[PDB]
Amino acid sequence: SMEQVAMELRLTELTRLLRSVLDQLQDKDPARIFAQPVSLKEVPDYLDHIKHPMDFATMRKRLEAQGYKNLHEFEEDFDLIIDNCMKYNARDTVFYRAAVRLRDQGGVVLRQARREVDSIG
Repeated sequence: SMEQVAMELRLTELTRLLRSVLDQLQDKDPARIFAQPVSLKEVPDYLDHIKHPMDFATMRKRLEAQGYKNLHEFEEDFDLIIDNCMKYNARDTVFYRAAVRLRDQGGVVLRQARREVDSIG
């Protein structure tokens, strides 16, 4: 149908906007602490601690499959990255501190993305 096509074009454009958002967020992680999944070879007990692991590579896979239907879903995954890290790692660690900086700096990027998604429909 023409409606299904139009909806597919909206999803495509959301995907384009979320791809730029993801690039901007990932630049706020220059140390690449959140780039890839925590290694279960190197942290074998991780899943006993963290029930829903997340990282930027895993978000990028979901994004490129047009697996984000709205900004709320994408934000949920970004928040898991931060929140997982702040639970697993202690306050006095490079890891925890990197999450706080990513959260603080990402907030700005996400505040305008919300307006761009409401604005462009």
